[PDB]
Amino acid sequence: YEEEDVICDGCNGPVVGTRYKCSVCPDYDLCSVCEGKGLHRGHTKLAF
Ligand SMILES: [Zn+2]
Ligand SMILES: [Zn+2]
Repeated sequence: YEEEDVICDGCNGPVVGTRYKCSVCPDYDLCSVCEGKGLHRGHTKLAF
């Protein structure tokens, strides 16, 4: 089967917990840690 997963564009691990997906960049995601460290902070993100 094809497993769908979201990998953080900062630590390159999978996103567990909150997912911070950029609203501007296509297909860019950060985990809660990388988000806290201020990566990609110049773009609005979707925190679901
Ligand atoms: Zn991360
Ligand atoms: Zn972006």
